[PDB]
Amino acid sequence: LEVLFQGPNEFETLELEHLLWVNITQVKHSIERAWTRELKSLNLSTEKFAILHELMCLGGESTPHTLARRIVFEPHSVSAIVSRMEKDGLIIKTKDLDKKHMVRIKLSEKAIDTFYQALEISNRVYKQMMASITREEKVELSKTLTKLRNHTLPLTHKHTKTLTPFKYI
Amino acid sequence: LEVLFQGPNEFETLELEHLLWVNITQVKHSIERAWTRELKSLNLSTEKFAILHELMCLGGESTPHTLARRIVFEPHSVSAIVSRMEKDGLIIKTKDLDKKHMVRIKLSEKAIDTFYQALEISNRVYKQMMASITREEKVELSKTLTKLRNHTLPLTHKHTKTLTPFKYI
Ligand SMILES: Oc1cccc(Cl)c1Cl
Ligand SMILES: Oc1cccc(Cl)c1Cl
Repeated sequence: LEVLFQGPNEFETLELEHLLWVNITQVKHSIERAWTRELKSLNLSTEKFAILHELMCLGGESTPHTLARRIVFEPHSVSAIVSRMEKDGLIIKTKDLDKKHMVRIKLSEKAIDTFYQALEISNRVYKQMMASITREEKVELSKTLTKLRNHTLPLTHKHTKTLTPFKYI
Repeated sequence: LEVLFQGPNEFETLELEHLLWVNITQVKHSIERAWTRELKSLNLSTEKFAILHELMCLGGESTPHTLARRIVFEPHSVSAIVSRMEKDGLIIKTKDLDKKHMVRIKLSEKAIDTFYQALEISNRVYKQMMASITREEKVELSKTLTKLRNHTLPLTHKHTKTLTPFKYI
């Protein structure tokens, strides 16, 4: 009954470390896709929401260099996203007085109101997405991911990042 | 000595489910950045390598729709990447005989040789990246990520994916 010579080939067995990269990539994609659709009426991408969040931790105002240091993304990516947010009335850029060529970036009241709304929806989205894993699995998942982050980030970010020390209770 | 009113505000404490999304995003970014630089002399992005890998599991030849079903990414993304790979001599597209408007996609010998090389480097890269977590932590990390994937993928992919059943030993 079973056809011959059709079954998976050797490229379907991976080193476990390679399978973990596949698993990270797939989870990142499936969560982002579902979250992005729930948040469509606020017009946010995951990176725009990240930048709103980071600026909120910085009190709503900062400079491109301080923001870039606090967040994982590349500075050129961050500057492109910030310009798009500026176009959309989310970010106000002002020439620092006297400090020539230095820019200040500030969330508008619209951005802050959007962040309010998007944070409350996002909490609900991530909680329903992760309801199938236990509190203990969640704690361990953050510990292992944090180890991976701490061992890999310095391979290409040499003192250029001081990532926001997020906590949970 | 310690300055007042300067310390993190309430946006630096997250729900654990939100912190896990931050942790997934950060690990995905730090691993991709370091891997992409090691693989620069083959000119591969993580998605191009993924598409080479998936086509290798399919025996080097397939159609855009079968490839799209096997892989996590959106079909329009996959088609853009495939066209870029075609430009680079990695993919050959041929009009199916008689089956009008149907396309076959096939890895060139150059692509297959590149995949060979990139797979061997990638195994070494992911292993050195993950040497700080144990075999048991790695096994559990894949199990938890797999649960997250299985609960979230169907929120936006309704029977449209039959993901490649990758194994490890
Ligand atoms: O830096 C962040 C803040 C909130 C969400 C996310 Cl994904 C990130 Cl990377
Ligand atoms: O589908 C895949 C095959 C190899 C590597 C990766 Cl990241 C993916 Cl998503």
